[PDB]
Amino acid sequence: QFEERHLKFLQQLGKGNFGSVEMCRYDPLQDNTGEVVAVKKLQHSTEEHLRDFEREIEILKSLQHDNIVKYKGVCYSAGRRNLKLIMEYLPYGSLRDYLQKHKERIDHIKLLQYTSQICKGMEYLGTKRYIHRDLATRNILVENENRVKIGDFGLTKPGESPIFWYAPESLTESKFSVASDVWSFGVVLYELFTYIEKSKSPPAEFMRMIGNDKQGQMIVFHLIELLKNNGRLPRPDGCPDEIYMIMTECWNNNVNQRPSFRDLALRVDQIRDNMA
Ligand SMILES: CCN1CCN(Cc2cc(NC(=O)c3ccc(C)c(-c4ccc5nc(NC(=O)C6CC6)cn5n4)c3)cc(C(F)(F)F)c2)CC1
Repeated sequence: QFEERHLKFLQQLGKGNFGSVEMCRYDPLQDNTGEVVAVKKLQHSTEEHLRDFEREIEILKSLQHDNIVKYKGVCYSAGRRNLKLIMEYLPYGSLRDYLQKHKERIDHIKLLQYTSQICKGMEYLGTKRYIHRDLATRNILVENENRVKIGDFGLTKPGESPIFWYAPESLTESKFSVASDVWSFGVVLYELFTYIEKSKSPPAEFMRMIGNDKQGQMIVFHLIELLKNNGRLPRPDGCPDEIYMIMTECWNNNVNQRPSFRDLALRVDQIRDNMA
């Protein structure tokens, strides 16, 4: 399906300790044309890393939805002793970067369109019995101004910490579930309505609440205590009360009282209609 001979480098994208992503062109006709694809390869093919990568490939093979990253195939390099994953290329990259770079193209109607699409992708993942764990705007990708897709870059395996998206029972008991994905979705909705403004990100806000001085595990201890006793990210400037209410309801310490993704999609779509 994808012969290393015809996979031509175009551009270096992300890199981390676990994997790296490149833009490539697949040119089987050798005519300097072909489809542009995004290619992931492993930095170090240990037994565990290759097992993880193979599981990533099997997960992606099973997922087909308009708001989930689109799998294309695999390609073997180094005389078939290395493995690379081929995906559909999305020009605008992460939603976190798109929001910072293209504020001129974004208003509240647009934010709610993206919110709806994220909810629908999460509904789909639940039907596959898949728990995402890593929902955050850094892991949502932008195809164009009208279409976002959930992914999970996973190139590395306080400002950089994923803990600021995690539900309290994930922090205290390592319990990840659909309901903790709903908690993290609430943080995504917060991120959207901050426009990724500097100083207002979840890590920056939580660190201001706990004390910017704190380091190491002390951050975790204070974050758990804060969340367990109703400490929450504040309402973003300009964000409607009804949208903050959705965030608040996702951030319920009572796991079973969080809304479902089907509930959230219906609510967001009904609101979107009314502002449109
Ligand atoms: C604990 C670690 N676990 C391992 C297993 N994992 C499972 C998982 C793995 C993913 N893998 C991706 O999402 C992925 C993988 C590889 C690539 C190349 C891409 C990708 C695709 C399109 C694309 N367009 C661009 N454009 C740009 O960079 C523009 C210049 C800015 C970059 N890319 N990069 C996405 C998605 C899901 C999910 F969410 F779908 F269920 C789940 C989870 C973690």
